[PDB]
Amino acid sequence: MPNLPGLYFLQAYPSEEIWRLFVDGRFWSKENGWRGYESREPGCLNAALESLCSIALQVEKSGEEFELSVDLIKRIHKKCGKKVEELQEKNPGELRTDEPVSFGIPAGRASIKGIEEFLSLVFLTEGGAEFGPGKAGPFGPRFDKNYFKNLNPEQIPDLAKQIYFDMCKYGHSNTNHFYLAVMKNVDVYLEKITQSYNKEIKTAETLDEKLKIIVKHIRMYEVLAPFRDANGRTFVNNLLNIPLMQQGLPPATFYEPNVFDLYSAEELVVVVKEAIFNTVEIIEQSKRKTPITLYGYHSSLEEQTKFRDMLDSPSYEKIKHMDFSDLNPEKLHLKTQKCLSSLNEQYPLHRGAIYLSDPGEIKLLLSNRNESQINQQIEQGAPPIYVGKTPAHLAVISGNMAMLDELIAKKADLSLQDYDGKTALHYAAECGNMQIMGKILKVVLSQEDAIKVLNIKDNHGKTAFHYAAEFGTPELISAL
Amino acid sequence: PNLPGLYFLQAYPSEEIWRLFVDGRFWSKENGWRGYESREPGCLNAALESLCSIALQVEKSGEEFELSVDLIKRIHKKCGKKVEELQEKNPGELRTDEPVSFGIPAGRASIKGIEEFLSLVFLTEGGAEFGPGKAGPFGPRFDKNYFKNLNPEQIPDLAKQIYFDMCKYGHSNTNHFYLAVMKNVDVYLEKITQSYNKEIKTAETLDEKLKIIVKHIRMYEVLAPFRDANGRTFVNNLLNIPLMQQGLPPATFYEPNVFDLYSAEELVVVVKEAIFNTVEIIEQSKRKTPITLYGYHSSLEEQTKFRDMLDSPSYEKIKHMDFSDLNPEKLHLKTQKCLSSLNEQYPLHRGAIYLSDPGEIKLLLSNRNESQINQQIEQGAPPIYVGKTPAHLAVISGNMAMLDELIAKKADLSLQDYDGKTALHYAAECGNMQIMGKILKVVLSQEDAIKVLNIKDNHGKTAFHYAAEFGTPELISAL
Ligand SMILES: C[N+](C)(C)CCOP(=O)([O-])OP(=O)(O)OC[C@H]1O[C@@H](n2ccc(N)nc2=O)[C@H](O)[C@@H]1O
Ligand SMILES: C[N+](C)(C)CCOP(=O)([O-])OP(=O)(O)OC[C@H]1O[C@@H](n2ccc(N)nc2=O)[C@H](O)[C@@H]1O
Repeated sequence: MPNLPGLYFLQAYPSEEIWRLFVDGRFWSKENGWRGYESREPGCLNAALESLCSIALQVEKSGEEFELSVDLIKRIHKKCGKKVEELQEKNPGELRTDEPVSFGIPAGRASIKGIEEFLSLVFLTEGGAEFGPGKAGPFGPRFDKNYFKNLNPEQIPDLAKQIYFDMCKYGHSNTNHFYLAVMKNVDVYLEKITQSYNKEIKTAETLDEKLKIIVKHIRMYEVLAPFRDANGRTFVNNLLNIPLMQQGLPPATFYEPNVFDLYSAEELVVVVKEAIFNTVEIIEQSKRKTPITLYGYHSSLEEQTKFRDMLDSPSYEKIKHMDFSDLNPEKLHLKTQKCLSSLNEQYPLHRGAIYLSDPGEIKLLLSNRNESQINQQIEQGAPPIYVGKTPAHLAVISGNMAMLDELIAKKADLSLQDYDGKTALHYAAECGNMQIMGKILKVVLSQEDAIKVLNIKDNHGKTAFHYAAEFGTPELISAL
Repeated sequence: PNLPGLYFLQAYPSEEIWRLFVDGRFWSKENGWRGYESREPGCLNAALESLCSIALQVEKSGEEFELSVDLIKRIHKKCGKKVEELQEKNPGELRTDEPVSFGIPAGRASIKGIEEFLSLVFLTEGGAEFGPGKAGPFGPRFDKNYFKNLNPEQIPDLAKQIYFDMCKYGHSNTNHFYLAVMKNVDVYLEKITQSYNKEIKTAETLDEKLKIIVKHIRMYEVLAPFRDANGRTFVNNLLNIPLMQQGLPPATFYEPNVFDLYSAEELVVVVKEAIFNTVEIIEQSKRKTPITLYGYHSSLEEQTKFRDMLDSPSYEKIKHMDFSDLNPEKLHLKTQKCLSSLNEQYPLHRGAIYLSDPGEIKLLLSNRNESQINQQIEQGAPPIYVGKTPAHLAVISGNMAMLDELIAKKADLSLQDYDGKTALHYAAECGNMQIMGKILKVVLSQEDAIKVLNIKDNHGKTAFHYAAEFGTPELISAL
């Protein structure tokens, strides 16, 4: 009986696409896939892949059934810091004590049920964690209000609606709300979360119950930030993928993994399922030898060879040359297909705009859909990509020609601004897509308020053409 | 050495060798050489083999290089090898009574070009046809044939009229047709060969030799001796040999299809401008600088596809050839002096094509007036310049630094070239988001924004029709 039956998918994951497990999908189009990610912290991608593979290999080899331990978490973090200069500074492998860890949270990484769960965390009140509106200051956040100071728990539901509304008022992608983590008993809290996980997992019978326990605890580990940095990589890109692979599910390819603080466990199950679905889509697209185009990104032969030359992960090679003969791929595939089915009947057009490429399937999806349905903007709680976006915004960010063509035919309002004040045009300019932009402009110029639509300003007071004029520009002090 | 210029053929980077045959005008829109190869599979490999095999032949023979019909016939056989499109019309064999006709647009013509053309006695004598008309079931349907009862005294004014008429139809549109000679092509081919060999020994200077070279390559093109492959044979192959005999590099053309209706003097400039392209490709490659000429940036995929496609044993022989008893500095100094003529003609336009340094650009545009910055080059200049502003050219070339400077000097971005295209139309066609966004910001900061965006070219297309058409395949495909 295998320990991590899901390792099948880690091997099935194409070598030249392996970086997708660590690099947020949100970066792909704008940062040459993984290039922007590796450049901020050279070495990280090799370190993160080695961490995931070496530890997966540790648990698959042991006779004991997999149980969470702080030593394991500590090893994961040490492994994520190897060769990384940016992470050597804050000592990897060792825990935080009284060192402060603070960060800002925008509306786009939050939900009302998320904020309710967050304020309801007794270890946040007990540990003296801070949360509320303010500004970034000289020595950390300058809080106007701290919601954990004299928090009446009865008030939590209405306060969560107010905190969310306040966060939106500032801007979906703007940071007004700050979080200062616990500076006492982090070692006790890390052990208590570990204890809770190990105890609760044996309680869950269904796969969907196990997923809620898994995310519920990964969230508590993220919210408690036990290390100075590499908290995300350690818990969501590493730790999380092991119990997923223990259930025989693939690892998670995230668009925006930075939602484990202010999203609810139920909403995180969906976020994780969507991310498991991206691994399935990459693997299937690679099997059928179809160029992978997820999240509007088309890799170049130059990007692929550079990554292949940069790849150095001995434990990943061990997994790639590993035997899976006494493992049924069909049953494994059928289990994840059934697990993922929940994602099917939810925002059909939006998911269509992200995943659907066949014009016949697209034409059928958009048949008998009304004006409110085709112009629908998903509300708070759905995975971050959907929030405030129309099928048209999503079709533009995905490079979905066939969906955009169909939406134009169904007469979708291309002037609708998302929660960042951006139109389909703003995104076309940012992505650098000439065809999508030309297609929208033809529509815009065939209407009366053309000049008004072209001059629509987003949250940053920028026009689609400010973004177009800024497209491709380097991040270097260079003459040419 | 027989061909000192072979030095540059070797100095030409292997993965860029296709640039000698593929018109620069195609590069941006057709993935460099990809569109060219796909029209006649095998053709670039043949063209290269023809040029190298015959250059290697003349260098190896102790006799001084002299043009012969056998050589020309050999070039043509070589250009058709493994090429199915060229096998149909028998390579190496000369035309007799088989018709050869094509249309000529204003953009490939000049007044001095048309004057020289009508003045060609072998065109009148051989019964060649030229004038306005339409394409018909069995060839062009002529409304007028200028070679029928041509009074030579009328030629200068007729050339102005033919040109004006050609413009009236549209710069890139074909209204004027040419039906070549169908009698004594073999005599004319020999007479042109005889004339060349005799005239070349008469020219003392390099500039005199260049006029004799083009004058004859033009007559060979105008007489179309073969049914097919006349361009490759004469301008991409034949022409490069006497250039390499003078110690000059071979010619990298933007538009080589100007050897019918351009004058010999105007063709010297076209050829010099093409020789200068080879010099820029080589120098950029030497400095490990990515080559960006004519708005095209090759992808690693395009380079490796061409590297896997390349097969020319004579080219390899040239690449592994010795040039120790050849002074590269003297060779380089001779071409620099030869190309110096090109320096003070349309400074801003050339700047827009070649210049990339912002300091050089800023200096070039200093003390330049409104008429100078918005200047559209008239008929006679190499085809790329005709009717274009420095701004059109900056956009076609992907020259960000020049476009940035032109916007600062307040260049009119609404000016239409002779095809009815604005700087915006070209930005949409090239697919450049940054250039387009930059122009749109300027357009939207003016009153007639909506008018400028709705400017229709000759094809009745808007800049945005081209943007919407950008990247679209040439295949019956759903996805
Ligand atoms: C941002 N948080 C605080 C909400 C969660 C992450 O906690 P952290 O900052 O302690 O850790 P981390 O470095 O693992 O963060 C992971 C996230 O940082 C970003 N990241 C990480 C590494 C890197 N080379 N470049 C990046 O941009 C990505 O958005 C990634 O998803
Ligand atoms: C077109 N003319 C008649 C004005 C010039 C001579 O043309 P031709 O048909 O005798 O011969 P040719 O095939 O050698 O012409 C060369 C020109 O044809 C075009 N060409 C040729 C081969 C190819 N695979 N693709 C092309 O686009 C290019 O414009 C090239 O520069």
